[PDB]
Amino acid sequence: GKKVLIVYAHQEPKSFNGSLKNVAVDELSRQGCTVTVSDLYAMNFEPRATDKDITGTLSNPEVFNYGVETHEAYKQRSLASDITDEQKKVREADLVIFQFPLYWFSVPAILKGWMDRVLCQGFAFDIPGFYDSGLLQGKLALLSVTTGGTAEMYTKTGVNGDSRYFLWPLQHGTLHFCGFKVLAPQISFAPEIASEEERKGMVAAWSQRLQTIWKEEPIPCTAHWHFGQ
Amino acid sequence: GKKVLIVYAHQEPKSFNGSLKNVAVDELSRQGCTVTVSDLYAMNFEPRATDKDITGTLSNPEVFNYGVETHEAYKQRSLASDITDEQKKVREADLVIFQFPLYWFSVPAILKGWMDRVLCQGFAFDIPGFYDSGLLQGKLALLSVTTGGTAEMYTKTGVNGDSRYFLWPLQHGTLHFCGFKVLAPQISFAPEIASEEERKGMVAAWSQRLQTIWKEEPIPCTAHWHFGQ
Ligand SMILES: Cc1cc2nc3c(=O)[nH]c(=O)nc-3n(C[C@H](O)[C@H](O)[C@H](O)COP(=O)(O)O)c2cc1C
Ligand SMILES: Cc1cc2nc3c(=O)[nH]c(=O)nc-3n(C[C@H](O)[C@H](O)[C@H](O)COP(=O)(O)O)c2cc1C
Ligand SMILES: Oc1ccc(/C=C/c2cc(O)cc(O)c2)cc1
Ligand SMILES: Oc1ccc(/C=C/c2cc(O)cc(O)c2)cc1
Ligand SMILES: [Zn+2]
Ligand SMILES: [Zn+2]
Repeated sequence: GKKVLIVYAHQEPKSFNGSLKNVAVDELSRQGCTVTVSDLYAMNFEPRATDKDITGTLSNPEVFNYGVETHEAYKQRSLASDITDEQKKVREADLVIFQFPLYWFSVPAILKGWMDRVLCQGFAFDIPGFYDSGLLQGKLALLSVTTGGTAEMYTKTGVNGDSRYFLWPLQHGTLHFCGFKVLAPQISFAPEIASEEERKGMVAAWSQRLQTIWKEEPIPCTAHWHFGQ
Repeated sequence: GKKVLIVYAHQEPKSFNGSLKNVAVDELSRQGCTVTVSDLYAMNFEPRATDKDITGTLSNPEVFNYGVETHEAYKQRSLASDITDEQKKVREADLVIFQFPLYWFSVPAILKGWMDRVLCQGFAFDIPGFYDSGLLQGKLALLSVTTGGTAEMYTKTGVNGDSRYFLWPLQHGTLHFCGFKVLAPQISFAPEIASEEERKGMVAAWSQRLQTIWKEEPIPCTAHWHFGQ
């Protein structure tokens, strides 16, 4: 059996992102997978990395260092419960799907907040214990992104550059760093201006891909894959 | 005369980021510049893009579209006051400095939230004004970043890749898109493991660069600058 966590970042359930999340739950549940959804806006998920993320005595209350304090709080079991709840969902997952609209060539801040606060030292990685030795090794991760910009816009010679260029901080700096095996991203280009038929085709392509998701190999998460260098 | 806005994202005033922000205020104020600081954690700045960003009634209450609603709210002077306050600081600025520690090869979520919510359609860009024609054309922007990783790690053959690879979503996808002239980033590598003398050298390098900031030309914000090749 497999456990899937869907980390979802969209305000509107009737949106195209909402439809992609719903077909992921539908298809994976049909396969007999165990499915969990962290609907960040519905949870009013806290995005800010603050001293409220530590419930116990701070290691150094004179000079607050978020990384040091959260690492110590993880080992002491004194992290805020909203962080621990997400870490339990991640720890048990075989696959983590991130479903979000592209905001400024990145994740919406609420999802950036989940990354910043949930993936702390001792949990996601350690020093040493990062990249191929990351603590989330063996787990799969997949970015399912929607854009405003068209596929043509997202080309080497297009105004936005190749879509792989913006994946680097998420895929390499974050997911690879934590030891995830990164599956090929699902990019659904410009659904808002696409036709009804094209929108249906994009949802069908995602549902169809999920049917064989457990057969895929991860991408080689390198500078050459992202930039051709 | 010149107006400078410093958008600052660090929880601890005694930090290295705090020292960089303080020397930027000191040097620019000494030059006779008009200086404003948006200390995001001190303001408990809201990072989430929600329907609370629009005051009064929505354009379409049946299906909530953040982009459409904020664009309409901007034209109708119906945006939340925290957004409008930031837009006034940006509108008047000749230079916007972003001072932040690197979080997951990107900005901390609180600063990602400022970008998501402040830089709305009608304000920062429109059709036709984007990239070179962006509504913030003529304004300068500068990313002053601190990292955990060393300069050696941030090379093309290093574990993290070239530091220019992670700048693409911030410099091109956000700042250039809005029409800013992007000044060369200030990257201060691994201050935490640097000696007291090295930390002083990095702060002095920033203070010295600010002395001739108004003489600089912006970078050519292209795929070739970031990835070339
Ligand atoms: C704050 C904000 C920033 C955005 N930044 C980008 C961007 O960098 N690139 C892009 O192609 N679209 C961008 N968009 C457009 C969204 O990606 C697009 O509206 C969304 O993917 C459509 O999916 P949906 O219908 O489910 O909302 C942005 C939208 C918002 C609200
Ligand atoms: C949530 C989080 C994520 C981080 N991600 C990165 C990263 O992607 N790359 C990096 O080199 N350092 C990363 N760091 C380390 C910080 O960038 C580093 O501690 C900071 O720049 C030091 O500046 P300061 O002493 O003023 O805090 C991260 C730290 C935190 C808390
Ligand atoms: O609380 C924390 C959470 C995350 C981090 C991440 C650090 C990091 C450092 C690098 O050199 C490369 C990278 O890809 C990530 C540090 C503290
Ligand atoms: O409120 C907002 C609504 C829409 C957007 C879109 C941004 C965007 C940024 C890019 O670099 C390329 C692009 O094709 C689109 C930003 C803010
Ligand atoms: Zn990688
Ligand atoms: Zn550019």
